[PDB]
Amino acid sequence: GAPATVTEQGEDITSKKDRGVLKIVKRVGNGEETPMIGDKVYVHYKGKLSNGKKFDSSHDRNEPFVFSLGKGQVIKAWDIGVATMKKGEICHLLCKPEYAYGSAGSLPKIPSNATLFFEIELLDFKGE
Ligand SMILES: [Cl-]
Ligand code: NA
Ligand code: NA
Repeated sequence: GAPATVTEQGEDITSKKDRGVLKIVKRVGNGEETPMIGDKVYVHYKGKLSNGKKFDSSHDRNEPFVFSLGKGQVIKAWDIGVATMKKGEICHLLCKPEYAYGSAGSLPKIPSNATLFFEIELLDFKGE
């Protein structure tokens, strides 16, 4: 399925080249501009654990998730991954725990040492 495909066929987007964040572009977005550090970014996403369980979805909340890019307001894999995206792009990310919640995990649903799968759509970005 999609998690296996990004694991086996994804591109390493880390600056360290350590395979910690792998990406596949599913829908090409608009133009050639990616967001700027500090921009307000608006995303829709779904996340799954490696046991197949959905652990989060913005779609189910009927509102996007909004954060400031490159500020550590989200897991490292998201700061790195969203920075690569164009407006309107949909991607898949496969995130090793060093770029996610590490040994701590995140209650209630994310265990220790968890590799995470996300589908992410970059809806918009704006400088403030
Ligand atoms: Cl799938
Ligand atoms: Na596929
Ligand atoms: Na891109």
